[PDB]
Amino acid sequence: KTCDLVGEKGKESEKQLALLKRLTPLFQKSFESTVGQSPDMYSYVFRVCREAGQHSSGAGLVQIQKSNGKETVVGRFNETQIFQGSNWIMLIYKGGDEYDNHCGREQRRAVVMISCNRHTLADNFNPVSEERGMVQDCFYLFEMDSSLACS
Amino acid sequence: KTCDLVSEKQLALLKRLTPLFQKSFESTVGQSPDMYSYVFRVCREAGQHSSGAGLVQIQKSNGKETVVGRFNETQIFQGSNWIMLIYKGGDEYDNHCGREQRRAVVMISCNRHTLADNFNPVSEERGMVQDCFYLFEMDSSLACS
Ligand SMILES: *[C@@H]1O[C@H](CO)[C@@H](O[C@@H]2O[C@H](CO)[C@@H](O[C@@H]3O[C@H](CO[C@H]4O[C@H](CO)[C@@H](O)[C@H](O)[C@@H]4O)[C@@H](O)[C@H](O)[C@@H]3O)[C@H](O)[C@H]2NC(C)=O)[C@H](O)[C@H]1NC(C)=O
Ligand SMILES: *[C@@H]1O[C@H](CO)[C@@H](O[C@@H]2O[C@H](CO)[C@@H](O)[C@H](O)[C@H]2NC(C)=O)[C@H](O)[C@H]1NC(C)=O
Ligand SMILES: O=P(O)(O)OC[C@H]1O[C@@H](O)[C@@H](O)[C@@H](O)[C@@H]1O
Ligand SMILES: O=P(O)(O)OC[C@H]1O[C@@H](O)[C@@H](O)[C@@H](O)[C@@H]1O
Repeated sequence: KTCDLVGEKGKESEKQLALLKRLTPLFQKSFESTVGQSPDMYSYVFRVCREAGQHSSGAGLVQIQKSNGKETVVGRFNETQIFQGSNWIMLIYKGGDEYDNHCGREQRRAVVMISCNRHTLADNFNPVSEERGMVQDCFYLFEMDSSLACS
Repeated sequence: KTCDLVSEKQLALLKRLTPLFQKSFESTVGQSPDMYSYVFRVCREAGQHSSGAGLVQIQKSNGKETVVGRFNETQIFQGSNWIMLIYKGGDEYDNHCGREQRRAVVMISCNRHTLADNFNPVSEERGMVQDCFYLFEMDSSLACS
C-alpha cells in the first residue's frame, strides 16, 4: 500500500528505503496544480506513496483534463526510484498509462524534483514540462519544495 | 562545436549557459579500484579524444577515459530555481542496462553566490533494463529565477 522500489537490490536499494521512510509525513497529503489554456487545460494531482487517482490504479501522479474530467495516470508508486542530492531529492514514478502515438507508445513516467526549503514541509508543487519528443525515455517533469530534502 | 538539441525555450536556456562553456568542472569520488574522476563541461569537449564528450569518467587507477554523455545529444529543462541538463549518447555499457549508451543528467541548482561551483556525482542508476543514467549536481547563479 506504499512505494515499491525498482532496480537492483543492494546497498543502494537500502538507502532508497530510508529516503522513502523520511517522507512519511507527506503520505497523507495530496498536491494539485492546474496549468495550460483551453482546450488543453490540465490539473495534475501528486501524492507520495499513496493513491492519487480516482480508480484504485496505484497512481502516484495523475493528469486530469479540466474540460472533461478524463484522468490519465502519469506514474505509479509501485515503480519508484528515489535519489538524494545535496539540496534536493529526485523522485521518479514509472509505469504510467501508455502513449498511443508519442514515445514509442511506452508507459508514461513522472520525475519530481523535490528541492530543499527550510520554510515548509511541502508546498509549491508545479508541473515543469513534458518531454514527449523522444522515441523513448520520455517523461513528465515536476517540482516541489520540502524541508525534508534539506541537509 | 556546441550543444545540439533534439524548442525556442531550450535554445534560450543554452544561450543563458554560455558563460559556463569555457569552464571545466572536475570532481574525484569513490574508493579504488572504483575511484573515479568526473570532468564536466557545458557544450564543449570534456574528453581527450575529440569525440564530443560533455562529461567523462576517468578511472583514477589507470587513467582510462569513459564518455558518460555527448553534447551532440542535449536536452535542457528549466524549473523555478534549477536547470536540468541532459547529455545522452555516451559509451555503451558492456553488461548493465541492456548495453545501452551511458547518459548524464545534471541538476544545476540556484546559488546566488557563485557562477558555477560544487560539481559532484550524486548517484549512478545502473540497475534498470533500460533508461539508466549517471546523476550529477552543481550550483550556479544562472539557475536562479
Ligand atoms: C553524436 O556524435 C556521436 C559521436 O560522433 C555519434 O556517434 C556515432 O554515430 C554513428 C551513427 O549512428 C555510429 O555509426 C555506427 O558505427 C557502428 C560501428 O561502431 C563501432 O565502430 C566505430 C568505428 O570504429 C566506433 O566508433 C564505435 O565506437 C564502435 O566501436 C556500425 O556498425 C554502424 O553501422 C554505424 O555505422 C558510430 O559508431 C558512433 N560513434 C560514436 C559512439 O561516437 C552520434 O551518432 C551522434 N548523434 C547525433 C547525430 O545526434
Ligand atoms: C504496478 O501496478 C500496475 C497496476 O496494477 C501493474 O500493471 C498491471 O500489470 C498486470 C500484469 O503485468 C497487467 O495484467 C495489467 O494490465 C497491468 N495494468 C496496468 C498496466 O495498469 C504493474 O505490473 C505493477 N508493476 C510491477 C509491480 O511490476
Ligand atoms: O497518446 P498520444 O496520442 O501519443 O498523446 C499523448 C498526449 O495525450 C494527452 O491526453 C495528454 O496525456 C498529453 O500529456 C500526452 O502527451
Ligand atoms: O560495462 P559494464 O561491465 O556493464 O560495467 C559498468 C561500469 O563500468 C565502469 O567502468 C564505470 O563506467 C561504471 O560507472 C559503470 O557502471
